[PDB]
Amino acid sequence: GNFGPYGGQNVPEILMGALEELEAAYEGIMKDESFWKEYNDLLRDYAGRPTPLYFARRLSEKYGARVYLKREDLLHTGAHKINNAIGQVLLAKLMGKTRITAGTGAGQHGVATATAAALFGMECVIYMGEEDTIRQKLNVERMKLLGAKVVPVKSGSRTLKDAIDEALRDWITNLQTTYYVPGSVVGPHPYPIIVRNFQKVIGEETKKQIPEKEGRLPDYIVACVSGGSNAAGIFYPFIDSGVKLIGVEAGGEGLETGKHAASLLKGKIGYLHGSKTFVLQDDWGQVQASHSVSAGLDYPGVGPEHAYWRETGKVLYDAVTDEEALDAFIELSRLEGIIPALESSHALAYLKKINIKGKVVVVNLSGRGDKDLESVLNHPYVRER
Amino acid sequence: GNFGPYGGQNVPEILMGALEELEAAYEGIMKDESFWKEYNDLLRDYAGRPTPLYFARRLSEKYGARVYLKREDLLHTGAHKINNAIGQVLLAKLMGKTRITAGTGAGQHGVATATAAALFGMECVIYMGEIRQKLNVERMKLLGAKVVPVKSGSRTLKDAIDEALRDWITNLQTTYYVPGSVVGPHPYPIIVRNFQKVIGEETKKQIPEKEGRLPDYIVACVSGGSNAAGIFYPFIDSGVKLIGVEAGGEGLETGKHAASLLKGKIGYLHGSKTFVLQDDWGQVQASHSVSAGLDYPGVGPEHAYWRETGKVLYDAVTDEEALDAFIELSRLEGIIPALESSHALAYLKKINIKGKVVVVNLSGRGDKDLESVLNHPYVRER
Ligand SMILES: [K+]
Ligand SMILES: [K+]
Repeated sequence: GNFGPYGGQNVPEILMGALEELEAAYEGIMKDESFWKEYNDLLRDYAGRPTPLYFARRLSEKYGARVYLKREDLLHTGAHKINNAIGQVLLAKLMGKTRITAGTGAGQHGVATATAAALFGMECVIYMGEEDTIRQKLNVERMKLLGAKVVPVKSGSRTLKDAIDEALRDWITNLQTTYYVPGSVVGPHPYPIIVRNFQKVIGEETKKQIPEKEGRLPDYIVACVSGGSNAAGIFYPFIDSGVKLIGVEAGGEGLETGKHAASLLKGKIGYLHGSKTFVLQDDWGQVQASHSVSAGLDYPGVGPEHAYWRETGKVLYDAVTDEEALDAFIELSRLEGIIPALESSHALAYLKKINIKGKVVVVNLSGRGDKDLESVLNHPYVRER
Repeated sequence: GNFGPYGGQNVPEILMGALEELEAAYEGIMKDESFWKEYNDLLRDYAGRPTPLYFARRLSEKYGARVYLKREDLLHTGAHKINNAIGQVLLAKLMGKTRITAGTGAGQHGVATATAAALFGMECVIYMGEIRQKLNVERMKLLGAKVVPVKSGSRTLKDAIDEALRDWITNLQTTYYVPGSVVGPHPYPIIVRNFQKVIGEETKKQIPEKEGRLPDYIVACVSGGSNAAGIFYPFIDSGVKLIGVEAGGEGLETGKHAASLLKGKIGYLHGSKTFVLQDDWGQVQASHSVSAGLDYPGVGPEHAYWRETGKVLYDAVTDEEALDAFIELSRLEGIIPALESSHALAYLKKINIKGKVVVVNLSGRGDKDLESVLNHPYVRER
């Protein structure tokens, strides 16, 4: 469970039995034909896979390139999170667990988890941070409609990190009945491998679709990176393929302003939620609060596989600011009629940061941005626009 | 363009010119395979077609049936309306039009139209009636469409369509009018149905690979009738029990509903001879429904013909019953259905389906209806 020096199982000792039980159960389904049949049948009929590779003609003409969008926004619940939530709650039910817990910031992973819990008829308790938006109010009503319990997180600054903290305390105090569902590729082994292996269907589908459109592998593949599950899903089948893989972290107000979530670019090696990885820290090793106009990227850590990919040069990493992501949000809505998630808008914004004239670019559209409409229109950068 | 005695072009004389040029342009693409190739490529890559046919295991176990759901909620914009909007604006591009106009009530059809207009890079002007509406207005503005609030009449979907047709009449040189359903003057009912029949043609090729036989029932909600006619047309005279469900509102015998085929009378609405809710003096009556998508006093002429010749059966369910189906599918399957499609799901309690294979048309997702369902007095009590 080590990606070079990163990863590991840096957890309280009482969690070692659950991690070893999870690792053994996951190793059993690796060859189980029945599991992958029930899972892939749900990905097709319940989630909507395979998602199409859409040629954005008007976006391509603006940049003088051939830009393709991997349409993960067309999935059920409207984000890639549904791919990981279905497979993990299914694994939980197969392991005999009767309760599901998870943490969420705005409510996206909470909705995807509560959706899979209602599909499999399991108890679901979601710990959610505080934000005064119609988006979160809708997610609360979604999760309550799906039958899940929502516990407003009051610890810390009531962020996604604080919600994950409360969900982990729930897991430890309910280890007999509860399965913990992480939202990204951040966590103790084998969680980063489990989440990535559930998301790599994105990159596998992409590898089969792009030669039908261009007769060759793409020149670039761009995806937004916070924890890194959607980027790892599309990057993994293309590792060491020669395709330029670019992960875009949240630059916030600026990489030198102290208000961002670029764990790889500005973080230090540390421990967060079970994994040794790059975390935003001060000089004394204390985790720092992240910031981003995108709630999905507002996380101070990054998956250990991305820290390994960055070190070995297999994936290139950069960041874009809040304003650049807001501009890409409006740009795709006007040019293609697709309202992208503010998370994926960071990857779309990077189309301006690379010389793509005449290049074939695939952008991972990780979700739709209807949840972000009020945040975008009320932002002072857009209001002044 | 007559479905027996229904249909026609009952319009003012000024509209006859654009309707003849629109019919003429539509006959040209009837055999043009380059048109339908571009249309189907967009349906696949842009809208997300083909949509899956999902076996609802927990829902099937509740009634003893094998209930399947045609997942139109997984389309772009989250409703079947996108199938029609993409095809009409594609037709607008071939005709040389550069402006798109349409009418909408809560804004569901306005978003689908503004989405297709942005995809083709065209000007879009939407006429709309009075959080779901606020969000839809923000969508249409983010998509680049001009939203004109409707002030005439009761400011409903019917009044918005009137202003949109008024807009089309004034600018019939550069503007293509996009209807939302299979209601309107010829050739619009056939154009919309021919764009929506991809649903039934997909369902016809999917249910064999899942049951070996043809389905026993195919249920779908009906207002104007675009999503129902889309899934019904490839199954007409096939033996399958085709059932359309209209909006019963507060009750069929309450005067607060939208069941045009059940409680309406023959008449004219927006250019089509069909069944319209009206009083004993021929004046059109206002419709009511907990779902804004079904809040329309008319029905498509092809549905009036199907009901008369017995090729499709029609019924209606109450607001309270649609709210139960809304909560039921969310709790049982984790799929929040549209309050429109919830009328079809509620019909699973009104027929014997024990051992029968049923296909319900999930016309759209119901995240737009979350605030309306929870703040309703019937749901607030429970
Ligand atoms: K981060
Ligand atoms: K009606």
